[PDB]
Amino acid sequence: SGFRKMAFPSGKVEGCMVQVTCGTTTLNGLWLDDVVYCPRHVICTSEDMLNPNYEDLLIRKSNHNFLVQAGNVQLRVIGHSMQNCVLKLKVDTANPKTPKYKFVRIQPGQTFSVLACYNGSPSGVYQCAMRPNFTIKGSFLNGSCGSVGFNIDYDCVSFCYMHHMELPTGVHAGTDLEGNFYGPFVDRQTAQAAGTDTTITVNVLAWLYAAVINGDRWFLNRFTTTLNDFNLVAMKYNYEPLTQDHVDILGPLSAQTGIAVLDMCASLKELLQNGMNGRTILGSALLEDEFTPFDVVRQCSGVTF
Amino acid sequence: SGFRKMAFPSGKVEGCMVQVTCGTTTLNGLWLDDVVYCPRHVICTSEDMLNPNYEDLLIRKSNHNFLVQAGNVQLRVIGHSMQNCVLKLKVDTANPKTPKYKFVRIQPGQTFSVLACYNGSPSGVYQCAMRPNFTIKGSFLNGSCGSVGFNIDYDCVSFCYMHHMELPTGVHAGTDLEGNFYGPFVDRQTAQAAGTDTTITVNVLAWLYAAVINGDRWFLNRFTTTLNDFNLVAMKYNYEPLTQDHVDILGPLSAQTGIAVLDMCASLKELLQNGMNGRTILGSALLEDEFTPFDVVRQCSGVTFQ
Ligand SMILES: CC(C)(C)c1ccc(N(C(=O)c2c[nH]cn2)[C@@H](C(=O)NC2CCCCC2)c2cccnc2)cc1
Ligand SMILES: [Cl-]
Ligand code: NA
Ligand code: NA
Repeated sequence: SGFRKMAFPSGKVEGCMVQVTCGTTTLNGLWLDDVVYCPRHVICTSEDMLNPNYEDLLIRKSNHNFLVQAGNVQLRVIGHSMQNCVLKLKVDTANPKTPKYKFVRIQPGQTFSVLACYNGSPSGVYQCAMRPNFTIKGSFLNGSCGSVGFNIDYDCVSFCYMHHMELPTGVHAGTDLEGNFYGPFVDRQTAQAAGTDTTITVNVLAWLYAAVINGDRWFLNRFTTTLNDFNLVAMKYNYEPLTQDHVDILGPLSAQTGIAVLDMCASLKELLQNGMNGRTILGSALLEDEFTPFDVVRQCSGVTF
Repeated sequence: SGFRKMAFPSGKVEGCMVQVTCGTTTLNGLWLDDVVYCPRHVICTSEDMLNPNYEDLLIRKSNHNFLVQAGNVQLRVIGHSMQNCVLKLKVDTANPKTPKYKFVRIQPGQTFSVLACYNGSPSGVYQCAMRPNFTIKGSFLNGSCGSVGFNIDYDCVSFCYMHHMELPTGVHAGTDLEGNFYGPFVDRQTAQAAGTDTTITVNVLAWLYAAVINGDRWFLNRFTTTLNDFNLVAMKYNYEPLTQDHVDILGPLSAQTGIAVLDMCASLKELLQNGMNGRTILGSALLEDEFTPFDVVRQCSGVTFQ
């Protein structure tokens, strides 16, 4: 028993982190087979970053403009190209620690583990979710660009996030590993801002199920509701609409606990309307929305990799 | 910016996890050099749960009564010995993935990363603290015994916890890697229960300093406090006493932010009195106590957002 914010074991990813230097800029890269992936803004000076022409800045660059360091070994760069906002550096050595992997683009509301790195060296691991406004509430300092986010299925690492920038509210934006940004953001020093965010309803319901499984039942009541009525409450409180697909996904937890989703929705409706009355749920005074239904089942069942 | 429960990268520990089987019982072991460490209760049967004599149970075992599996490889046990509540199995192969490591016994309030494992396979990593009542509030299912807690400051793995059992309230008890339990717990099915827990005051203060470093000051006030008056108030909310050692430990964070330690104590007294009036601190609506002063310095910028 117990319930904790839990990350995937990070070993398979640690063995892929390297340091990439171009001029005076050092950041992190991801070394898979004979290619290193990193943010393309590594090629920019501060001057360039105000209005970069990435097409022109890269053609100016050649293989010898890049230094790649794997622990204490220099990797020789033998080719370079760009895919969207990701720079790809071909190196002369395949990473012998390359795991089975895929590049996957995730949806808002989905969670992943982040391996925060500095100068190519892993520093910490934490769990976070892609927010509805396509930012992540990370923990990142200068030099963290190129840190990655991932999930694991058995032996296969699914890379879903590469870190590029911090927004003025202190939240973070990045790309998938094909270099496509999450959210309406660009890799240039210009006025940018997180949009207003919403709460991930299906995840809050999943966490309420986790609380019931762990013995926290005070918020349960005799009432049920409908999707239409509940979604009018959700809109009022800036919660994401609940769809029939969300209800289906929660089906397992509904069967295990005896609380139909619309039964639990009736609890959540009451918690939104009335508050928590000084009580906590799984040790939180807020309604937690960065556990997916899968995360709850995994943690309540002990799935291993 | 940001502030997260942040674990250490777990790879160096993943390479040490193995499965140990004795009879019908399977749990996790830690393979370092040519020794596998695991809870000695792996040798207990169903009728041994209440009053096992581990000396008598162990003398009946041969080396080949222990099955150790490292991924797909069976390791051969060539000796065994018991140290306090840990079993040490000598195997015929040194672990080629053994990191630089040490064993350390921690004090209440200290934090560490936990690599939760089942059948020798890692499942997840999270951060924990040793509570003042010598329990940890973990996430552990059946078969998690032998999972370990650790820190990795400066490329050396300091192992500080091995998981042994769950108490009635759902919190967890275990040993250091010399097999000495944290707290008064014993490896017996006994009516044993965690004591009343308390809040780790020095950690709450560290986390308030983290909030100031990351740019928030709304909870400060114009007052100060003596150390004794602070403790007299805080203990009425079931907070641990703050010692001069704790005041000294907070010096560097006090220096980085310009907020005297006893002035931050005055802020905490007022937060206990008032609540947060609908606000949050670093994303939380409660006062967080599982970040140490060292943890805050590890994770936060060395430059305050003034
Ligand atoms: C023999 C002894 C010392 C009484 C014992 C027995 C079982 C286990 N537990 C194993 O899961 C387990 C043991 N061997 C393989 N798995 C579990 C456990 O503590 N239940 C307790 C139930 C109440 C009475 C005391 C034991 C466990 C569950 C979840 C997380 N952590 C551990 C621990 C200790
Ligand atoms: Cl300590
Ligand atoms: Na590849
Ligand atoms: Na209900």
